[PDB]
This record gives sequence, C-alpha cells and structure tokens, in this order.
Amino acid sequence: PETLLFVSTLDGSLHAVSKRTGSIKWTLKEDPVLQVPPAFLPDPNDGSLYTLEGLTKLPFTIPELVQASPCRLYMGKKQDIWYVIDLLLYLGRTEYTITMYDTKTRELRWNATYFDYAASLPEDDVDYKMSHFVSNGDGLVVTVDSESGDVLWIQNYASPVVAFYVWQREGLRKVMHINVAVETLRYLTFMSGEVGRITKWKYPFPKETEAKSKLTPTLYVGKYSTSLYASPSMVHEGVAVVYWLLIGHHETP
Amino acid sequence: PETLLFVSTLDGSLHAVSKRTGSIKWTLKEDPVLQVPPAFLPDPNDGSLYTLEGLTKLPFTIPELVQASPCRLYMGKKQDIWYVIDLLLYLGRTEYTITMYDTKTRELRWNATYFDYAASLPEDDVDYKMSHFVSNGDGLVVTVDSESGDVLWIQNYASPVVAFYVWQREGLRKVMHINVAVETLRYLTFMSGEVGRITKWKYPFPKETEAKSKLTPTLYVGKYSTSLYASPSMVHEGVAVVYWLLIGHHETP
Repeated sequence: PETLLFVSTLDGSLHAVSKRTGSIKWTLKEDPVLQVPPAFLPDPNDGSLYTLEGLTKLPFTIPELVQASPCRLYMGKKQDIWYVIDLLLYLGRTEYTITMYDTKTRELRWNATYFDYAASLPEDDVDYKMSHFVSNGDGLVVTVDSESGDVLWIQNYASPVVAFYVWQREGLRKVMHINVAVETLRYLTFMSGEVGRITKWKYPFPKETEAKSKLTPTLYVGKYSTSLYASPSMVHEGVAVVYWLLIGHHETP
Repeated sequence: PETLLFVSTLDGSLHAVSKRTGSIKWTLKEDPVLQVPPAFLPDPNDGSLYTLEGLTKLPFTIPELVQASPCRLYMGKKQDIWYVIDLLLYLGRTEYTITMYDTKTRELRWNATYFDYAASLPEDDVDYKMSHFVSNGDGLVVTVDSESGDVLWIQNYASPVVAFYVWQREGLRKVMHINVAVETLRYLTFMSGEVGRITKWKYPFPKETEAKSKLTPTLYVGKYSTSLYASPSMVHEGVAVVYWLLIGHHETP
C-alpha cells in the first residue's frame, strides 16, 4: 500500500495509481468533489472561494465557512464517511455543505457541496523525489522526477485531477502538485518529446521552480455539469487570458 | 426583544424569560442538549468531555472532536438549523454528533449527539448587573443582582438550565453563570429568606466571588433519560462527594 498514489478527480473517482507507472490498480467512484447547485466559484482543490466587481478571492474556504456557522443566514453541515477497501485501507472523506440566505428575500441566495479526503497536511519531505503536473479542465498528468525535471510518466485520467494523496504511516498524506493549462501542459509534453528525440538520452521537463517561474499566473475558471469553479493555474505564451465566455483563464485576481 | 432572557434547558426547552421577573413569555421546545446513546461524560454546558482510572477531563470538547474528523475511527457531523419565531427572531442552533470506533472489534465503541445555540462568546460587560445561580440536576435558578448579591428572582424551570443567552445587537450573546448544587442552592435561598425576614430590608445572597470562594469545587455527574454527564458545580458543608452510585458529586478531577 506504500507504492500506491491516490488520484482524486472532479467526478468522484479516486485512483489507486502506481507511483511508478502511473497506471490504475483500482478505481473508487464516489461523490464528485463539487456540486454547486452563478455566485461563488469554488476550488475543487480545497474549497477556496471566488466571486465575479471583477474576479476576486474571498478570505474563507468552504469548510471554514461551515465550521463557523450559523452566522449572519449561513447554514453549515459536515457529515463524514470512511471507506473500507481491501487492497484493507480505511480512507475517510468529508462532505461539506454550505448555504447562503437573505432574511430580506425568501430564497437560497447560494449553495454548494464540496467533498474532501481527510489527509495530513503536505510537507516538503526530501524523501519524495517526484513532482506532479496537472492540467485544468482535463485529466492530463505529467509526473516528472523532482530531482531533475526528467519525465517519469504521462497520464490522462477521465476527469481532471484535483488532488494527490500518498498513504504514509498508515493513512493519506496530501502531496502538493502544480496547476498548468492543458494547452501549456501539452505544449510542454510536446517539446519534452521533441528534445527527447533529437537528444536520445531522456525526456526533459521543467522543474516546479522553472515552470512556476517562466509560465504566467492565471486563474482558471472551469465548468462541471452546470457548476462553475475557479482554481489557480499557469499559462504560457499565446493563451487567451480574460457561460462559455467566463470559462478559460483570467489574470490572477 | 432586548428585555428577554433565553433559558436553555436539558430537555430542549428554550425559555423567553423576563430579565426582570424571570417568568416565561414563550417556550420553544426542541432537541435535548445531550443524547449519549457508559463511556464519555458530556457537559450539557459546552460539549466538554470526561471519563471514569478515576474521573478525568479530556482536552477536547464535542464540537472540536467533530470539527477535526475523520481521524484515527472518528465520525463527525454538524448540521445547523435556524429557528424563526416572531415575538421575528432568527435563533440558530447546531446539532453536533460524534462517533468512536475500533477497527479491531466491529462495534461503535461510543456515540453522542450534543446540540448548542450559536451565540457570541461571553464577555464581562459592566452594563450587565445581573448574576445567575443554577442548580445541577434541577431547574432552580437564583437571579441575584451582580452589583451586590441582592436576590432579584428565584425560578424553578421544568428541566435543569444548561446555559443563558441575551439577544444583544440583534442576536444571542451567551451570559456566563454559576453551577451550584441543589442542596446548597436551596440551603442558600433558605438563609437568604431567613436573613431577609429577621432583617426586613432585602433578601441577601452571596456574590459570584463569595460563592465561588466559600463553597467547594465539585464535579457533578447527573443522569438524563439514560445518558450520564459530568459538569462542574460547587457544594457546601455536609454534601456527599465521592448507576445511582456514580450520580451526585465528586472531587474536582
């Protein structure tokens, strides 16, 4: 179980992936990370919240807003579930539901239902020499050796990956990753292969630092079964940066 | 609405009481403050937890244990409800449900369901010249002018009062009170009247300081429809201080 990588995606799919190949061993399909039933743009990656009066980021996440209600009208909720699955691992997720409400009118101004795996905070452990690159609005993943920039594996999961978990010390430990645009991520994987071919010695790829350095901070807004959502991302040269009108990138709020 | 005092009792009764008389204007009957379905002794006054290996107090309350799960097996939950009632006041309470669980066995080691009104923390506001004395395992209340010790009113509610709320700035503000044993509280109200009679000038009563000073810290353990619970309390001379065997007082853990 210490060789598995857990891939949490937007539609509820948790993937038991080979930290080596990146291939699926077993797929667990549950509740979709977000279910905003427009008002607030959630962040599949941690309940963060945004609003569009341009595009701004509030100061409280979804859980926080919940673990701080009633308030003034705010309705909070927080049921927990544990998942039992023999490879037996006890993985637990939390269903956070929030609710806006105006005493003036008589309707639910806003609503959202953001799930999220209980896991230990991510810490820069030198023992982890891997780095993961993720596409916004797409299941593309570029796992590329942290101690170089040497591409370890490319994968395309059904739905966009929202978070990564490694089962350290019997239980999940969230592994920090990078958000890059499909365009740029493909464009990058492309060159990686070209340089790989002309060279014939390894498929290069930027390092989290070079990447986060040379690209350009953007705030991506995606769509999910009629549920919008922002989420930081990097974009390269020649990518438009501001319903189909709101979707896509925007300049960091 | 600024003249009402809200009396939260163990069986779910919220009382709209005259901050002057102490009499009920309107009664709101909802879910009982505790519903431990023996293991952990809850505290109707804030989810605090205790265990009896004598009688000790853990470091985390019920909400905290919930707003910190899943964990390791701990199951948390936190639905909120708002109550609308025209005197219209919007009072909100939170239903906290917790759950213990051993991966070893296959049964729910423990469980509890503690409700609690959303209200602003209590602060020593010099504008509030009242003091409330409460009996453990009884609906006796001795409201006695803070700026003296002069008895303002005596009341006996159906079920034991767990907390007091004052609707300051449109919304509840929890008012700190004192936990004394029925015995002592009756014994006190008694003398108060005797001295009142021989004197014919006012019914005295200790001040939160004299009381909390001359009495003796005890940890009361009560019972509620087959649900035990600890809860600090003061006791005077000649009161036994250690199921009917556990109920009653004990020396401060």
